[PDB]
Amino acid sequence: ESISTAVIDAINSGATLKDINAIPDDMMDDIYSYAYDFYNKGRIEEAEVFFRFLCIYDFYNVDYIMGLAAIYQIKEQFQQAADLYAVAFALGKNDYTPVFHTGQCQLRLKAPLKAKECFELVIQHSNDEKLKIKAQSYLDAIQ
Amino acid sequence: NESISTAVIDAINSGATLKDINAIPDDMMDDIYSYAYDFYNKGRIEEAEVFFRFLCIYDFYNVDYIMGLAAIYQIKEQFQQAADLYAVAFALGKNDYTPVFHTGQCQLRLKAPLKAKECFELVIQHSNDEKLKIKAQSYLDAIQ
Repeated sequence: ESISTAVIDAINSGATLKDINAIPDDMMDDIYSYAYDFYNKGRIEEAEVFFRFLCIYDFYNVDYIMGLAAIYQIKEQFQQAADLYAVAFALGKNDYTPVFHTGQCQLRLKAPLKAKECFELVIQHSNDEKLKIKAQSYLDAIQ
Repeated sequence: NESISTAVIDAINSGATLKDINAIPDDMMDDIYSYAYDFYNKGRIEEAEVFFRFLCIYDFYNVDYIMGLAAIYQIKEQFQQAADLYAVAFALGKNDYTPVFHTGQCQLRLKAPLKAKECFELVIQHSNDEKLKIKAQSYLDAIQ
């Protein structure tokens, strides 16, 4: 019943609401398209309600969590953004983008220490060029 | 163990929300809805649209809101959006397939005959609303 109940269950139950309600994949893909669409267009308030809905209906989806964490970061909700970034990362660990962003966040949360901890790790592990350049400047600019 | 889901939900739950701070009184919420709705029935679309979007932002998990907006998009022929929102309704819905039927209508006008096909099918397969399936079938046999 009332969407919170559905959530507590799905948690305990270990599967996503997306599965539980058996929603098509072509549906969650059209919803993510729209969500993103807002996001790019800058509309953070609209983009957030879709990314929140997607994160609820599929708490395992990296693409979704990243979407929402971007949003939290934009609105300077740094801790939340970090929390979501961590998950995104555990859910991947092949991927280093959320590691960078965590760094950024640690910074704005006046924790310079942890901040560089993440940045060094990007450079070291990400094959992503554009991403090592960034990670490096933050490391140089911090000193 | 996979308290991944717990973290995601706990992080999402840290922020306040319009509905969550309890600043708007219940009767006002009702009145805004009835006006939004009422505006819809009298063909005052532009306004109807603005209020339903508000309603969807105030509570995106309330199906009557998502449908209202969805239905507005459909009437305005913004079929892909109508589709996007009926998808949400469908997901919030408890076994209701009305959104799915409407998705089908939309896909049809969006030149995806093949998607249309599976919605209608999907209806017939799982819905009870008889009146509904009777249209889902009419649509099915018309595309062929």
